[PDB]
Amino acid sequence: TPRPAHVPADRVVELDMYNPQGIEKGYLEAWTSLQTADLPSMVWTPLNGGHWIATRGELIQDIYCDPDHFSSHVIFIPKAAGEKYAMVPSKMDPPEHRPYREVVDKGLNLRAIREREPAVRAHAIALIEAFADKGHCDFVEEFSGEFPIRVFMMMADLPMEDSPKLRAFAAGMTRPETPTEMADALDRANRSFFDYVSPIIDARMGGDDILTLSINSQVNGAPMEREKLLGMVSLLLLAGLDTVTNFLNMTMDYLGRHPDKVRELTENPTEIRRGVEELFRRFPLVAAARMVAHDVERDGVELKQGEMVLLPTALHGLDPRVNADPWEVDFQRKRPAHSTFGNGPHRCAGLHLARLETTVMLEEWLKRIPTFRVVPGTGPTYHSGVVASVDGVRLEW
Ligand code: HEM
Repeated sequence: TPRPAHVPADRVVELDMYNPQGIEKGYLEAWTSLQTADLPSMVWTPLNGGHWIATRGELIQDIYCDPDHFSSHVIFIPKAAGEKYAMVPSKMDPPEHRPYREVVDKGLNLRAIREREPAVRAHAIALIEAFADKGHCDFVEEFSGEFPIRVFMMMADLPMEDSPKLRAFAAGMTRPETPTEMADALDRANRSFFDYVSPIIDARMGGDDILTLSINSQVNGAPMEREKLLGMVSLLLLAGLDTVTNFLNMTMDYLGRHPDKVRELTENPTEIRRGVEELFRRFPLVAAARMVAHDVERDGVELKQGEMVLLPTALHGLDPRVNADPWEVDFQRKRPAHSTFGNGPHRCAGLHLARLETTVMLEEWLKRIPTFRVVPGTGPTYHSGVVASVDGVRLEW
């Protein structure tokens, strides 16, 4: 197989990150296939312009916490997919990353998410009781595709029905359509909503929100640049609307096929909050990438500057080398080491909102629907990429 000289032959697998083999059997089961086999902790693929793939769990944590040799200047695959139009501070490296994260953390820290807790759970309550009487529901189109969106719009703009039609912008950045066309499709997918957020940063540059608190924030005694200010507000809409609607689908479907696990939470309701990150360990969906900065040797192979390394976070929480029996959900597990929210300086700034949205879901779904099941003979349709999409969850009770 055509490949550079510094990569061996036993470390080569044909794997498209946007369409892996066995994706129809499960996004989690498809990516864990590289662990059940006998492959080193680091593997390489010729698809999408060629890039490395970290497979072992403890190696993914080591790459995230090493920004000196793994730069964030390129986070998407293929290599030249997210150029010119860059998101902030996802595509930044320290010490440049430090001041711009303080802007996103100004409104997304724990205290700011906690002051909205009674309002967030109000959405879950008003959304569940609209179908709790009918005994069934299309969970993807009556909650998971509504509850997280309505929460973030209440914090930001309230465009009603016109942003959910535009929420496909995030679908264009994590599942575009040859590396040349992937970049050109992501190019227009990035600028079409880069122009949509432009009339929002200027009309809100005075005062009085969650995006306004970020635009009016200063950096070293001066506001942010239009390219670096539009990229920050655009990143908040991306992860805030796409990386959470997909998590609720694959979790409630798992709980619908495990009548004992849901009974464990109904008996002890305090185990929900105390075991929230156990769901994040079992169900990770993000697969971020990094560009190697300097020539480094990790896992017995040398990585040359300019290459891309993929970090599928699904191979950290589901790694049997770190978590004993990674398939079973142990709410009482002591040390559930995961990388669902990433690691290092690029930690999920909205992990507390994710932890709060999932707790107010389970606490209000089980208080009204204790027993529930998935519709028999049905299942989701899994689509991979930078952020796993997945669709098709139907519940009965
Ligand atoms: C709900 C489940 C979510 C998951 C599983 C998730 C996952 C991730 C992951 C894996 C990263 C690391 C990216 C990288 O290393 O390049 C990340 C970064 C980030 N996420 Fe999320 N995300 C979620 C929701 C959110 C929400 C609701 C927000 C709200 C704005 C958000 C804001 C961010 C930001 C700002 C970063 C970049 C942090 C930095 O550059 O230092 N995320 N997320």
